[PDB]
Amino acid sequence: QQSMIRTTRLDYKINMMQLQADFKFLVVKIIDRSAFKDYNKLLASWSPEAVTSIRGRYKKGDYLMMFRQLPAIPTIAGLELHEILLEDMGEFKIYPNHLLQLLLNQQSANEKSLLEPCKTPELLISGEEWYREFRDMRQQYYALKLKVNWQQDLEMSVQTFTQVTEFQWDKQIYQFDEKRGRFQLCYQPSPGIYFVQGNHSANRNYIDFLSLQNKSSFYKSKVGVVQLVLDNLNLNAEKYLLRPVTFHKSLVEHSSRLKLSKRETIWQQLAGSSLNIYAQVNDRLSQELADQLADHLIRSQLVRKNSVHVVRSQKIQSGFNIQVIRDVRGRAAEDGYEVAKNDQIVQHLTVENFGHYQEGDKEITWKPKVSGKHHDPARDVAIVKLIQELCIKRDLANGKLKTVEPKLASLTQPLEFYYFAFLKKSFDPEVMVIKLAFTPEMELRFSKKKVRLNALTSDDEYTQVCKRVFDSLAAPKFYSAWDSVDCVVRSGNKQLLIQRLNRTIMPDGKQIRKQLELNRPDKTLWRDKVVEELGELRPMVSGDSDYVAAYEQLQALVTGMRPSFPLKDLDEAARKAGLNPKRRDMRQVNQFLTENATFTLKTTLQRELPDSPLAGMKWIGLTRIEEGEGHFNTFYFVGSDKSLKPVVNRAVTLRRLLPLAGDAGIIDELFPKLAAMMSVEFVRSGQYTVVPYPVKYLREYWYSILRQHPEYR
DNA sequence: CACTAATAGATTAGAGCCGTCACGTATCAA
DNA sequence: TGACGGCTCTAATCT
DNA sequence: TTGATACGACTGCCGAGATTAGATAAAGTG
Ligand SMILES: [Mg+2]
Repeated sequence: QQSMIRTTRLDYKINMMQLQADFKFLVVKIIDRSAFKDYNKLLASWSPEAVTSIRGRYKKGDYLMMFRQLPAIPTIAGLELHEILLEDMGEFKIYPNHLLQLLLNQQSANEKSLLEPCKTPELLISGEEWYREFRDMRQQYYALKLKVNWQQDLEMSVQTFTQVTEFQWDKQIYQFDEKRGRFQLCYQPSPGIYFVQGNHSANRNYIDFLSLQNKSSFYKSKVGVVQLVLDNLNLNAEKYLLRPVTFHKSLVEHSSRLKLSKRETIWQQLAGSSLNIYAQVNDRLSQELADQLADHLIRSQLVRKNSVHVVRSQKIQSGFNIQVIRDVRGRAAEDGYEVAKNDQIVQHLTVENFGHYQEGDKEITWKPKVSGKHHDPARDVAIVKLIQELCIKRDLANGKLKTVEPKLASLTQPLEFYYFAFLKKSFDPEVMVIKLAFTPEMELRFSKKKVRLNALTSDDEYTQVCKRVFDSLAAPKFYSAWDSVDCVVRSGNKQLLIQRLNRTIMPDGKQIRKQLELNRPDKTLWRDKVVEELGELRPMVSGDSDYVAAYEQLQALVTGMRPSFPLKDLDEAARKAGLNPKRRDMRQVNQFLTENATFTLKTTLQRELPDSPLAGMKWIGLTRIEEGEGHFNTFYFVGSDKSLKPVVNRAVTLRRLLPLAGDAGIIDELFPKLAAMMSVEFVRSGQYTVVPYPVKYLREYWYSILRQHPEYR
């Protein structure tokens, strides 16, 4: 099969002539910063259809006004207002993307909506679900800001709004339009409750990416809200777009579905070794946690099966060493953090974060997650991660590569990985270029060199690689640019650049909406209509004995209930009759109903299917986005190996594969190796790692240097 | 008994967060 | 100092 | 006779109106 994935990039073509015929456009220059008040007064006076913000590095405008009927253009000092034509829209650097922004700004969150005029430059969507109150009854919504950037990528960033009682003439004031379910700018004092951007409370606000619990829950997520808005826009503004707004479709090239290992198989490296559990002296709170953890580890079957000796001493011994300390990083206190010596491997854990101690408790309350067939305390994710970090620190200190299996190490040896860190607190722009090389004996060969961006004419390998990365980066002046780049994998003269981006993977939201509509619980059904439909669909079943038997049982079950019923009644009747969706026969019936019937008891979303709408969120693959004409930009994604849970909190970002040196075949020949390195368990607990695993070694090695060189911290 | 007065945005850049490290159950291979 | 990694507020940059 | 691999993880209801007698109970001045 061929998997299809769609990113945040949009495909659309605005029907320019119809838009020009139905509207008049105005461009507002703002020269004087004090003239913002006059501009706000003008906006309060007028009533435009939509407003977007033209702003570029070569400024020829500051706002675009979409007017159904152009008003009398006035003359105000500090503003230049002049009606333009869409054929001359290139004169003010108005690309065919602020027009889609206007049409987006006219939209609404509600299903089956129309083009309602609006004056807010940005589309901020918030309902009643994304709302909470404080002890001062400060209403604090948080919306979902939608915006199409200069490269036609949709951004869905979360915007949080707080409540203010009185109008602020110097700050921006926002008012919640409850009917349209979206925030709006307030230019004049208005009845209602005012809002301002910001979130100063302790807890953050996260909007779920997508949820498959049901259609109602799906509509209150990033993907669901985006789908609602896109479908609305594709419907009400049918004339204005020659082609509908759809996310750009792309083909996966190198799909990798390597299964991970059980997280608790890391104790094999610890076989026939010792763990010296000890804590910070004269601190009872850490001592009891250390004692409890040591006792759990001793009694654990996995520890006792692998022949691992766990002892609770009072000081650091040779070999592995887990330390328990009070976190004194923030305020002033004695530093219980002990730095490891020559042959000692230390891995500290605090009490506040690891032991889950909030300020006030008299004693520890840490309880390892022992869920499973037989309860075992050496299987918790935190303990496994501690052991994995101990194994990695052992590799770093010993200089040998021994925690990566023996077959993956052979495939990784002939490749060299560079690491970059923009050296802050340096007058001259300087970057530290680390380089990890592997000897044929699987030995680490870290070797760095400080490189100045001004003096890039040197001919060493570090200077060459830094110069090549320097050219590719958009804004090398800042440090976030150098933070975006992960590593530069090198194979001889070939060099490949891995860089993080902001474009994420979007699932096929339309198909998810269509299926969840079929599986909608409160969907009323007609007994006669459903019976007739199932009778007509009977010939198409043609499966095995149990499948057809379950289909006939469901067909005969429908007649039992009342002439009309919600789908929940049918679902409960099937469940009581023994049609558990987990069964093999009922699953095929559910799939058949999803593909062909107007209803389905269970939806085949979490199932692994040849063409799933959840493509790109589950496996590792490589994509080739056009990004214009002939550049053939290459990207890849990393998804969760396990089956997706009903909710997915975070999207999956797209890294970039830019060949600094060599031809285009560098990607096609090195990507399988990178994917093989990315299928590891120690770097990321229970998941794939987005970047190759030697990036973890480089990051740990650089942190070790930072521990001794405050000049680079 | 008393107020008047009369008020940068927009867009990135980064520190630091949470939150996810999957679990109990039917089910085909070996 | 479980740690990775997306990403959210917020100080910074930029007129 | 058990060690895999693919998928389940279920939230309720949804106002108006009309009739009584019932110790109490502080601390003020423009
Ligand atoms: Mg660490």
